[PDB]
Amino acid sequence: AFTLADRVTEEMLADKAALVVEVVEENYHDAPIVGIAVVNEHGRFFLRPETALADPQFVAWLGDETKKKSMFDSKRAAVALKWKGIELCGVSFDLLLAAYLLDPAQGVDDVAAAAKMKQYEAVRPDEAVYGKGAKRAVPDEPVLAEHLVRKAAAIWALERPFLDELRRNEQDRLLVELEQPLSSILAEMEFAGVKVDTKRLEQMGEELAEQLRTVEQRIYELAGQEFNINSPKQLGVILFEKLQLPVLKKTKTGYSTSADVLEKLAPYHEIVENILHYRQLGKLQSTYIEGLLKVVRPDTKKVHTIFNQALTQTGRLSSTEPNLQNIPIRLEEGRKIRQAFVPSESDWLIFAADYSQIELRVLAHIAEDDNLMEAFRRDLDIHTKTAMDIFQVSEDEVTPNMRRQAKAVNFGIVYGISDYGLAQNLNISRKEAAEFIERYFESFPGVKRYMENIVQEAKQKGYVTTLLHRRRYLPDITSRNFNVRSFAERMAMNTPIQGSAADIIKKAMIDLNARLKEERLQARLLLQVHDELILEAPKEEMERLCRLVPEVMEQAVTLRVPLKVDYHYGSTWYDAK
DNA sequence: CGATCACGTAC
DNA sequence: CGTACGTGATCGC
Repeated sequence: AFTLADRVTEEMLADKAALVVEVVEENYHDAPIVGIAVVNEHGRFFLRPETALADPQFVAWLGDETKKKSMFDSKRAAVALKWKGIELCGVSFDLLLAAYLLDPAQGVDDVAAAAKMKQYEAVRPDEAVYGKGAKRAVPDEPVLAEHLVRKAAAIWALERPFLDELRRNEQDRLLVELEQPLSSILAEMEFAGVKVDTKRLEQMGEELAEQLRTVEQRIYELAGQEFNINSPKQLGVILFEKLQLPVLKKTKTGYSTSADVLEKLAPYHEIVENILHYRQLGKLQSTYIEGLLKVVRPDTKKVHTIFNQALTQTGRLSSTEPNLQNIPIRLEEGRKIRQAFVPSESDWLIFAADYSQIELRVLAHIAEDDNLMEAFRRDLDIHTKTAMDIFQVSEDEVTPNMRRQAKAVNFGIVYGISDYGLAQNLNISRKEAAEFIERYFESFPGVKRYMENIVQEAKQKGYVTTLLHRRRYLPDITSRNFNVRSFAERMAMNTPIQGSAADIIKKAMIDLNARLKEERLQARLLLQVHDELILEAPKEEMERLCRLVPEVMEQAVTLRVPLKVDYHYGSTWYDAK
């Protein structure tokens, strides 16, 4: 049982508590707080938010760093409280992050899933209480209050066994000194938001909508008929039945119309290039023009992404609503989308700094490959150097195509090399791709040793680890199905690389946030895109940031090879190039 | 109205 | 061949 409290009392403000500040809306930016639960040595309390969040003593308790709180997904509460002008401090245990570190593959997304890991089931899943999708609703106060108190009581009960296992895993510091501080930095980034030049976005959509109608009309002529070009089904009928184009790849229901397939068909018919062009144009229009405009706040013209810190199997962040980690950059036409991301104050600028080849640098370090490490110590172009080695030529004799093929091998090596997936990438045979890989491993025998050893370790221990002791369990490493076992071996190879690079940029972010405060700079972190950080800052801070940000990022850890950071700034994200 | 499947964008 | 997220179509409810 529990107290359904009319008033905040002093015994609710003990210096250690499990705290529930319930935000049911999936997107928590400026969202309602539907209820509060406090469990401490003195009892269990449910508070209505309109009462508690107006009580100065409760608010002061929330903001007191010395009053320690155990929570689940504290960034959600912190951000929702930021939008009410209320500061949340003292969060010393985040059960979501603790569960994520212990085993990211559980998909732990609510208190009940984490509690099940320790045989605790006296709490319902959020989806049972709130329902799903259309039927999603906040239940009446008695049902609501019991749920929130059960969650807090679960958090209260679960802190000790989770911290105990984290210690056994040598992951206690990972939680307390990396993920939990990073959660506060992400809350600040999300709350700040990124300012969007919506008028520029709208005028892009207007010229895109002109060009879409042009290509669209040309497509119907060359097809001799109108059809929904966006349907892979109808399009496959125009292409592979009406126009008789060769079927180079079947899907499961019909024929593949992926861009890769369409590349090969363009010589046979003028329609294919137009469908390609229609597809690129339509991708920008629907996902990056219309998509972005839908999530801009009309008052501030900012987008406030949500960084999912407890989701990827490797330790990377993900970004939602909008995803700001996949804004186009490769093709110029899509890169112009970044012109719409602008500083949020006048006479400020966008500063962007990115690690140069952090994954291959991490690989050099963990493999202790003499050749690969020397290449980075010489700051060589790694793709050209790999081509020189694989194809046994001097630098002068590396052709553009050789470099392109060596680059693809370098990507495969990072992702988990296999004869078949490189062959696919390079449009070559499997025996040919196997010869490339064999020649890579002859040139980098330390990388070969590392790939063999880490697979054997994943089989022996049941998991692989990263630099800062993140882990990923790989039960499929022992499967007797070749496809399933191979994916697990590739994950054994890739996760220490991708995950270690994630560890490093997360530590950089923490170190950078500390340095910016020490230096009293107004510069603020806005975004992280896996190996780059995006800031905005007064124009008068650029020269100091040119020195400060790359140094903090490069010194975040010490590897057997240097870390190298490139950096640029400009009046928009596009210009920060 | 979910939910699957293709597809495409980033790193 | 790694890791994500969003959009559109399409099916069956």
